[PDB]
Amino acid sequence: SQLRIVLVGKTGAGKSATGNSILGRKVFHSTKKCEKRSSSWKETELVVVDTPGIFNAETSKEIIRCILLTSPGPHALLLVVPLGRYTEEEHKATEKILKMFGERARSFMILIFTRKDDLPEDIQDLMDIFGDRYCALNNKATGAEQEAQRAQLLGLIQRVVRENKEGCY
Amino acid sequence: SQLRIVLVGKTGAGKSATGNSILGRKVFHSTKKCEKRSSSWKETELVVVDTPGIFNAETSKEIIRCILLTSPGPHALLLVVPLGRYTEEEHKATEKILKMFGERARSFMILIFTRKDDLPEDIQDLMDIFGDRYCALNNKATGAEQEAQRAQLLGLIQRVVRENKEGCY
Ligand SMILES: Nc1nc2c(ncn2[C@@H]2O[C@H](COP(=O)(O)OP(=O)(O)O)[C@@H](O)[C@H]2O)c(=O)[nH]1
Ligand SMILES: Nc1nc2c(ncn2[C@@H]2O[C@H](COP(=O)(O)OP(=O)(O)O)[C@@H](O)[C@H]2O)c(=O)[nH]1
Ligand SMILES: [Mg+2]
Ligand SMILES: [Mg+2]
Repeated sequence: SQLRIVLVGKTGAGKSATGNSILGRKVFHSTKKCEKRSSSWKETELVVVDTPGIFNAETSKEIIRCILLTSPGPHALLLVVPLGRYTEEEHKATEKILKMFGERARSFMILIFTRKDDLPEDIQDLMDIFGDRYCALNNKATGAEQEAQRAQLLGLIQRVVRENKEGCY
Repeated sequence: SQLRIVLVGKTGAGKSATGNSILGRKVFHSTKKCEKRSSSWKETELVVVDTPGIFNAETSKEIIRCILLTSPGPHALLLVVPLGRYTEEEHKATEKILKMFGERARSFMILIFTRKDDLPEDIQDLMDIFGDRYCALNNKATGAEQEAQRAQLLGLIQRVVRENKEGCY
């Protein structure tokens, strides 16, 4: 069956890179418009929508168009945050994303940290919300490290999706 | 579990009336903005979003707001059409709705005819698309007729939703 994933975050967070890691190929450009791309993973079609710098008239059109790509809706919304580079304008984007989607959306949202290889109040506030539902990625990983991290990432997404008691009917 | 239903159609189609019939109480006004209302039906929470005359800047804001009400997405999108009163500007709305949502959306869309009690090329084109997935309502029905028609309507929605092979993961 089909697993629909949307990536949100500030420009420079690593959305497109994360999408590449999910899909297991370099297809997003690591973004002036929303792009939908697919892969086959085991018996699952992964459908990933990468988003441009959405977070006023032109943006609204593009938001509507982005939403229509994942109809009737996604299974998982991935908030992508760059470790180390999460400072002022990076948290300004996160508070707006969270205010926009609100409490209801929390059950299908997952926090993705990028720049794990480059290894705080703003980070601990995030973790108070997504403590159970988060992942750290090194999107530059290759070989076995890359394959292991992809499995762990898809495993989390599937876990959150199966647990979403307000997902399916 | 929760069953999320969105109503689309031209002003005067009977959206709000249909929503009342689904929810089993007169709560929509039979609409300047999207309104979300709920009922308990057996072990199911029915969540119905009634829409205003969406089908340019203000509309886009309101579309985004309408979409956020049913996050991550609806299970069923109900296209509401008034029998007898389906002429020129009524089909103009339908072609735009269908172009907007496109082929993908067809699997979760259901055709609802209103004004059954008031008992063609435009109608046969519709039926070529929704032959298996349609219902006719008399939203003025009371008593047993009302209860019978509500059961048949909820039964169709649940059927379409369980059959949607691109719905749940
Ligand atoms: N070192 C490192 N760089 C990353 C990682 N993820 C993304 N990047 C880099 O961060 C920059 C922005 O990435 P990009 O995918 O375009 O971010 P986007 O704007 O959110 O789509 C690029 O230089 C990427 O190569 C990571 O996990 N580690
Ligand atoms: N006779 C009859 N009138 C209906 C039916 N459904 C809706 N109406 C009437 O059609 C008019 C428009 O209905 P309304 O729910 O406000 O349509 P909306 O603009 O799509 O929300 C009102 O007069 C309703 O009472 C129906 O099944 N039979
Ligand atoms: Mg990008
Ligand atoms: Mg109305």
